[PDB]
Amino acid sequence: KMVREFLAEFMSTYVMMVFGLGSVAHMVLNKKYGSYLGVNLGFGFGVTMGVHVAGRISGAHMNAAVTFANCALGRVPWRKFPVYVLGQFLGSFLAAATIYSLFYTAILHFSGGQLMVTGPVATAGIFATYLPDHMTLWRGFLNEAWLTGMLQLCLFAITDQENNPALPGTEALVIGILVVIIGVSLGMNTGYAINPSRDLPPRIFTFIAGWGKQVFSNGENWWWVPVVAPLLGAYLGGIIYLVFIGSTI
Amino acid sequence: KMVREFLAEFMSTYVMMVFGLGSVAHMVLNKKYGSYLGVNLGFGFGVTMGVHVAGRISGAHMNAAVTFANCALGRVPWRKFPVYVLGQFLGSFLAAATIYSLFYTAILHFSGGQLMVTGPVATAGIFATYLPDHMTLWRGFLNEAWLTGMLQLCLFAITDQENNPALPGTEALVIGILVVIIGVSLGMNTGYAINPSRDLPPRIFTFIAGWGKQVFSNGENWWWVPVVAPLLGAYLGGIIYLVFIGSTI
Amino acid sequence: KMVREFLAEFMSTYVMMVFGLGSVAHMVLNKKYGSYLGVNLGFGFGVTMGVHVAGRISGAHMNAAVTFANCALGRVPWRKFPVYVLGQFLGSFLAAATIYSLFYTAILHFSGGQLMVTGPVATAGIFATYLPDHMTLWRGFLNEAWLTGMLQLCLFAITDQENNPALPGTEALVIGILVVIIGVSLGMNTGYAINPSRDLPPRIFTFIAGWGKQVFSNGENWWWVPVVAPLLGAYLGGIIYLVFIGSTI
Amino acid sequence: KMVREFLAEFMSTYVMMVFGLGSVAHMVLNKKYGSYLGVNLGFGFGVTMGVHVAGRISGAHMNAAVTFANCALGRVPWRKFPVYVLGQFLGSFLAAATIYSLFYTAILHFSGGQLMVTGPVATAGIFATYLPDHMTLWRGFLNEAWLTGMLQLCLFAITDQENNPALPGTEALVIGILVVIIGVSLGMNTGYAINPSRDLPPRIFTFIAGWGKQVFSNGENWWWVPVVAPLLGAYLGGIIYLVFIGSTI
Repeated sequence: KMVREFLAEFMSTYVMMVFGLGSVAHMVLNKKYGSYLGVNLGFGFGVTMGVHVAGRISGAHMNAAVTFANCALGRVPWRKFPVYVLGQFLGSFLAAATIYSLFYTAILHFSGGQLMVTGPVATAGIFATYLPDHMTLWRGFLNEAWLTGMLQLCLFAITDQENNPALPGTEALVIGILVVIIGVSLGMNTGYAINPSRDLPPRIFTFIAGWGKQVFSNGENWWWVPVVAPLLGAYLGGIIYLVFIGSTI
Repeated sequence: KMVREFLAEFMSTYVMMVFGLGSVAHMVLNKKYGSYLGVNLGFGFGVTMGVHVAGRISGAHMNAAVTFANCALGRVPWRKFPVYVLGQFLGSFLAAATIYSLFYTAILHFSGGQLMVTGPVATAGIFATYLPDHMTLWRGFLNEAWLTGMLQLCLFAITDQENNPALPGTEALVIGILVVIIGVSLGMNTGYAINPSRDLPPRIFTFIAGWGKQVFSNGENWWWVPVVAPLLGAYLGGIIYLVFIGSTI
Repeated sequence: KMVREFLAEFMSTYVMMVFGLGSVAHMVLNKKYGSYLGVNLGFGFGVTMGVHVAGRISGAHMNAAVTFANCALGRVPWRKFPVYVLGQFLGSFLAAATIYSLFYTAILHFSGGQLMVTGPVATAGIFATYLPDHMTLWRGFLNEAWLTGMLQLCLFAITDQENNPALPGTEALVIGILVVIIGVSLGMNTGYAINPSRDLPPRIFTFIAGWGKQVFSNGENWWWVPVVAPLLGAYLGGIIYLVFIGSTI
Repeated sequence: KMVREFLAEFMSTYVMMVFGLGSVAHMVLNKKYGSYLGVNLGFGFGVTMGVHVAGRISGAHMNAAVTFANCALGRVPWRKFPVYVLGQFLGSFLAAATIYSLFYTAILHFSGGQLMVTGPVATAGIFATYLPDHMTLWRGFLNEAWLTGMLQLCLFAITDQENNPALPGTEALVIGILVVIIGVSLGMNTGYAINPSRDLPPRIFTFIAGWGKQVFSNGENWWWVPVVAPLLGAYLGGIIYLVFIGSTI
């Protein structure tokens, strides 16, 4: 049943965003002591609930890039890939809407205090990822592909039962721990936008909620690299597994 | 027998408060370096000990709402729901008393130094949850309903053995990290008062311990929303499971 | 084989102290950002390695109080109890000696800078536990018995295989998590001196390393309550298990 | 085959550096709020991903000393030890290069702002470990030998299936938390340079990247003690197991 699979992908990427976008909205509009580790450990734990909640029906894709890499390297149906990508896009667009509906007055009061009419530099940083001042567009690629490819290589190493002792239940906890490490050690280079649907659907909402063109560009065009560099990174990560380790098991 | 269930619900909600109220009492009266994540991670870990201790004989109903939603969607005995709720109330009222008996002089010295005669503004924040300055009564509902409904939806997804990775033992640990995420990403909006018995029984004690009406109102009528918003949130979260995922298993 | 059991109890309480005493020496003599959670999470993780390392031969007692409670409530040989208590006393006295041998110059330079001739108020706080200014001797009892009794009731609930799904390997990780919660929510009341041998053997060393009478008294006599209140608390915690929950499984 | 083992030791020590060097590079060039625990917890979690990824074909020898001690006490092929060590060196030299390629402009802007021409005093602290101002060369030995010997003694106790609770899958996670404890309780004494290949291959890169002699000496001759003290510590830790516990199983 497909609408069985789609429905979980809507909700499970939601849990990811509300738990991932909630913790950063808490950071900029709620004066919370959130350190780099406190946003990664909560995001990685949140993506683990997304694995736990929606494991049975989908396999917990929650990523347009791990779905495109499971088709090219994991014999997942190509008939399922478009229906999947449109569901965890819509599930993240609605995720941002509810976290802004619950923080509604935290925006108008933080912006009112700091006299931010255009928040496309700090406040929108909550919904989706944005580059640091000290790098540029082609550097985000190298950063997003090299990390999404490392996610794909553990996501295959944890689900690989022909590898070190299989983790019956601890699989989803370490997949979180993994992104915790990628967000803690490289999250400040691009925001660890591992997922094209973790970053674009919130942008199209933030576009709606009064941020405009700058939600896509982010000063210097930035919406391309969250959508294409992860898809170009998860494939590089999937091939290097089946060749460098999978051909060795 | 039933007096087994009640006795554990008394003790198991106790473990929650003393571990949860202890960690925040440490914040205002013991000059501890405690972040939002360190109080959520300690509360969620504490609720996990509450699952572990009193799971085999109770099912770990540490929530007047998780009991009311397991009765409406989990065929729990309706004869057991009132007796269940009175043990987890009395177990939390006694929980606050022991943590106030152990911190007794930390109150009288903190207030004596800061000339706090009426502490229903900061210090009672220890026992139960209180709204932030920037929102109001109808705002707690959206926050408490939308989050208790996210709790109920994992608490069902974690105990769902027809969802792919079965968690033999990691169930109670992942329920903890879940509230760690809800307290870290939305805990400053209402205090994540997910349980009507996590918030009312400590208030009736703080009422006794010299805080007065303001323990119930907290500036504005804040004792209603912990008691009614979780119950209306756990039902929405329980129906949203069996409809959006359960009809998807 | 007994010297088989003793040898592990020497070493496994060592691992506890070096990992537990190391993190606090790092706090006072090495200017490390250690928050209340960073000392509890590292101690609880350290006591978990102590369970992991020395599980097979002893059962990971590491506590003169859990050994005296396993004899009265767990049919452990009374012939083994004295040989056990003298080993994880000596194992903690040597543990403090090596952590002071590695931090040797961090004492003489911190004391040299802060002109501390007598360090029995802050510096010795690293080796063993010491009361806060705002409570007294009879209050430490209530604090140490009520917490050591909560340790004993989880340590029995995690090893109880007739309770919720047994934790094959995750047992030792949650025993740490438990003390993490007791040190995070009540560690500032007495130092969570759960173990009589975690606190006395380091004192007899600190007595040696140039701290004198004040290592035992701590301003106001303090060495009695770490040694007797845990033994009086682990028994209260062991009886309440087999009666309030064990008689219900 | 052997070229399977080498290839994974290249990649698996890479994962360690990029996750370990990334998290501390974030500290000096990215103005991140990073505590001692947040860098140890991220390094130890990263070393756990190194165990998980390359366990089935290597056994996860991510340490020139853990290989040399598994050969002397674990009947590992002596023919495999040199080829093993050259892959985990080259894999760490390339690891630093990719984390310096991703942080490239964060160096030139941090040094340009702080007028750091020679950064072998703070910034190279990113790639490899460096002594603190308050100790000297013979002090690193006691610290590096006593800790690498504690690592080797758990790494054997975790993989010891004749020790009570067998950890099917939790093995790699608990090895991580162990170094989290060693980096949190003794990491400021030497940088917990437990692996000769965690500390030398990044230096030879930092030598290349414009840091010069001072990457090897670090004020005083500090490149020797990461290479020789771990090897002398892992042997003491391996013998202390099979003698104090292994003859106790």
